[PDB]
Amino acid sequence: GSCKGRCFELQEVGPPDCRCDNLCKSYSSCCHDFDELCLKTARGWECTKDRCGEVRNEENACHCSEDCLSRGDCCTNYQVVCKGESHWVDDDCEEIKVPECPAGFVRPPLIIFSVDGFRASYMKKGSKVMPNIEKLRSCGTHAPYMRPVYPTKTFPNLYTLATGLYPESHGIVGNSMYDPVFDASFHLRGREKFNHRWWGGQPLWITATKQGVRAGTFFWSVSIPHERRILTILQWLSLPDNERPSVYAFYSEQPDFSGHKYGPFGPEMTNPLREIDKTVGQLMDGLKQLRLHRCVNVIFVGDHGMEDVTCDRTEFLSNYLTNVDDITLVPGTLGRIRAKSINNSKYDPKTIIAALTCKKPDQHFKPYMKQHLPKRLHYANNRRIEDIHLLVDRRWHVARKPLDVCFFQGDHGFDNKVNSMQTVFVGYGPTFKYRTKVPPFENIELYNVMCDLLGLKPAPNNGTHGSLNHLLRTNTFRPTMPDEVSRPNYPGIMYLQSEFDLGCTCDHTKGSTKERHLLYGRPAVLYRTSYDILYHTDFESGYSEIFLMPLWTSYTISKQAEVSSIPEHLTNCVRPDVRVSPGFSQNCLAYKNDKQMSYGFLFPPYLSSSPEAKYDAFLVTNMVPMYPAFKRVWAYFQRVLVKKYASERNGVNVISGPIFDYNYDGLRDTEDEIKQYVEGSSIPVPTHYYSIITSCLDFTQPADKCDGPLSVSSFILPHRPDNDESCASSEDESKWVEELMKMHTARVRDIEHLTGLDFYRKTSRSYSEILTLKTYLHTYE
Ligand SMILES: *[C@@H]1O[C@H](CO)[C@@H](O[C@@H]2O[C@H](CO)[C@@H](O[C@@H]3O[C@H](CO[C@H]4O[C@H](CO[C@H]5O[C@H](CO)[C@@H](O)[C@H](O)[C@@H]5O[C@H]5O[C@H](CO)[C@@H](O)[C@H](O)[C@@H]5O)[C@@H](O)[C@H](O[C@H]5O[C@H](CO)[C@@H](O)[C@H](O)[C@@H]5O[C@H]5O[C@H](CO)[C@@H](O)[C@H](O)[C@@H]5O)[C@@H]4O)[C@@H](O)[C@H](O[C@H]4O[C@H](CO)[C@@H](O)[C@H](O)[C@@H]4O)[C@@H]3O)[C@H](O)[C@H]2NC(C)=O)[C@H](O)[C@H]1NC(C)=O
Ligand SMILES: C[C@H](CCC(=O)NCCS(=O)(=O)O)[C@H]1CC[C@H]2[C@@H]3[C@@H](O)C[C@@H]4C[C@H](O)CC[C@]4(C)[C@H]3CC[C@]12C
Ligand SMILES: [Ca+2]
Ligand code: NA
Ligand code: NA
Ligand SMILES: [Zn+2]
Ligand SMILES: [Zn+2]
Repeated sequence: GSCKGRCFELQEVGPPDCRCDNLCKSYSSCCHDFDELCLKTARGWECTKDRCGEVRNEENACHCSEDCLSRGDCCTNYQVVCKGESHWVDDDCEEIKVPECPAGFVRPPLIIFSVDGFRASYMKKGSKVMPNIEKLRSCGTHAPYMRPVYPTKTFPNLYTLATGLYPESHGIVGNSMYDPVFDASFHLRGREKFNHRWWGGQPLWITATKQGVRAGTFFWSVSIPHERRILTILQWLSLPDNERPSVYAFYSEQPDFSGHKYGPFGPEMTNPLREIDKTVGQLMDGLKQLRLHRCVNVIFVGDHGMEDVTCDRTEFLSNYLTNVDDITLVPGTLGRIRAKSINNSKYDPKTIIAALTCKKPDQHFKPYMKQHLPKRLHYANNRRIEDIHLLVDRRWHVARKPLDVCFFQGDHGFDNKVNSMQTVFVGYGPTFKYRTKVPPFENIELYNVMCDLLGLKPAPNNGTHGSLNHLLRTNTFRPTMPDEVSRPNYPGIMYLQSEFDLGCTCDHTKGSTKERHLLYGRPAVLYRTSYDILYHTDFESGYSEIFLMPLWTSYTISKQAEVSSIPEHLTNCVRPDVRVSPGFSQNCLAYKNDKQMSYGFLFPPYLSSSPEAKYDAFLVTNMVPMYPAFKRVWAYFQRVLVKKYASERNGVNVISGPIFDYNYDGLRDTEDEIKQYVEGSSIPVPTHYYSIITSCLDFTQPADKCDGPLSVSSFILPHRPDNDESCASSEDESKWVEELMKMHTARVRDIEHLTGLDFYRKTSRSYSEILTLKTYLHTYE
């Protein structure tokens, strides 16, 4: 048939009839007259003086006739040129206290305006280059920058924005991927991306449709120019109440292309930024023309930043591996390695990793088995993520061999904490705040916000719902603190010293402990288990009788506190805990028989308040299994760094503990999932150790008497039997441990997922502020 009267229709027609929608050029299914009827270009996209009040001519791309406003198809500048109206950008900021929408609108619409490769620092260029974007920014709600997901590439980030999920969960783990179950590859170029099997989770357009909220088609065939896309959105916004969508999207491919060619700081970046701003200007003028400029919520959001990268900064795997033709490399600003052929039984990942580990002094990438990547990246739990991963230094590439390789000066893809990868967020409209700055946040949080903006219930996702309530004038969501599942026991003196046969040798009480050492209340255990609260002068812990060690150990170290040494006669001291059964305690004979495994302590003897109290630090209930290699890291943290942090931050409260994540899903392991124990024992081996280090944001107040907001940094250290990750680890600990720790920085939330614990349950702060605190990441950038 014809597309007459159905150009860019909001219902995709089945395989009997031809199509007239946004994507009919991509699946080459358009009616023969789609180009003629739906892609008119005559006289361009702007009204001029001589066209004002013209008789309508159906050949024109947009109209300047008296009927155009009623028909909803004026050029965006019609009112400005023909009716003496002002451009939206020339109007003062005026607070939008309530949505001002035409009658019949049931909710404020949401428009998502996405930009590809828009570096946070581009907003520096100001009104001189981007006057419309700068008005949105300063008038609405904005962050200094927004953290994308890893890898910092287009598709993983665009689908993360839409779903609230990590790539490991939504399935778009790269612009390129191989799936070994499908035995097929996915690429930006090609038809494979159109198959539904790749795309998991529930994107916003689906959440909307399932709950009765109609969505505009988010995507366009590339041959449809930007001006037509804006006019079509404006057209859809003029439909009747029963047909009009409530959510829309526009995606710009700029300024990515120019960034790749000229680099992020080229003079050539100005015009692409002007072009995007012009497009924003057309949307805002068009909205104003329709009287929807104080009705619609607009999000201006980037997918990632852009870095200086040239082909002369390329590492080649052929300089490291002898049999480089036996492997397949996903290359560039990250590396992923698998066997070239599945028939090759000789392929060995251990050999590959070893060959790629600390071989050149300036070496500009580092290899990892995926389960050993920093947990903050959340990049492992998907069969499309190859076992071998290369984290590449900012400014560099990795390639397989030299003949694989100047056509570019910019790239992206690196670690999402790198500054050049940070991107933009602006929220403008009745539901966002007025002239408000908010702290940097992660793009995984936006799905929840977009659902709140539309009155939708979010599908289960990786955001923390409530953590961005402070972006909004009005909230449909009020978060609730979860219910504790397991109540603690508080055991007294229940057992004799001589009743222990553990092979170990050595040469209000509640109220005082709790108020000094648990500043923010007891963590809640959100799963079914059996644990005991143990009180001591210097620290408090929740001891698990199932894992035979603390789930958490909590203590406070003032700026005045003194570092002592473990005296030589107590080096091998481990003491039984009379409150805890011998059958629910560790034993020292397990450690003697296990030739690879030693032990450490969660509360450090080095920071004990007296020689008397120090004895509690050696209790069997404060003991945890530690590889000798890891003890170098842990000893340096406890002996040197905790004190240094207390000094710099005016006291710190520390909560430390074990993490078990053998299946690398970022979630607390059950007993069944633990694959390693201290030899011949029931004592499970942690994959990581965490600490959460809290103090007062106002550091002139000490940590234990803080009136206002809190300040937190945390980490999740991998519990490794070597220090191969750290190329400088033969040197003194002062030259490498802290760099290791900063690489493994983490959010409190990451620790909560991995432990099934809920922190900060008793503070003077609102729960919404606390959720914000829990999503914070200290990046060291
Ligand atoms: C980040 O946030 C994520 C989302 O909350 C967390 O990921 C979730 O993790 C849980 C716990 O492991 C996991 O639960 C398992 O689910 C198994 C069933 O798997 C299939 O179905 C689910 C459910 O689909 C529906 O709901 C999801 C939200 O979860 C929604 O996005 C879907 O569109 C769909 O919606 C429809 O239903 C809901 C109601 O149920 C309606 O509300 C809605 O309107 C819709 O009608 C899917 O999510 C699964 O998807 C995975 O697999 C497909 C196919 O391969 C992939 O394409 C997809 O990307 C996704 O892959 C990821 O997860 C799997 C694990 O499922 C990984 O292996 C993979 O590598 C990816 O990471 C499937 O289609 C279920 O069998 C299993 O049950 C068993 O274990 C539990 C105990 O845990 C026991 O209770 C049971 O008795 C069983 O023995 C378990 O329940 C979710 O599947 C998973 N969801 C997603 C989207 O990943 C993630 O943990 C979190 N991360 C962190 C660090 O916090
Ligand atoms: C981003 C992607 C296309 C962008 C692009 O670079 N195109 C290349 C040039 S051209 O061919 O488009 O002209 C969009 C277009 C259609 C979308 C797909 C839809 O059709 C059908 C599916 C809808 C589901 O809710 C999600 C997955 C699903 C498969 C969509 C995934 C995202 C899809 C594939
Ligand atoms: Ca796990
Ligand atoms: Na040992
Ligand atoms: Na090393
Ligand atoms: Zn991009
Ligand atoms: Zn790009």
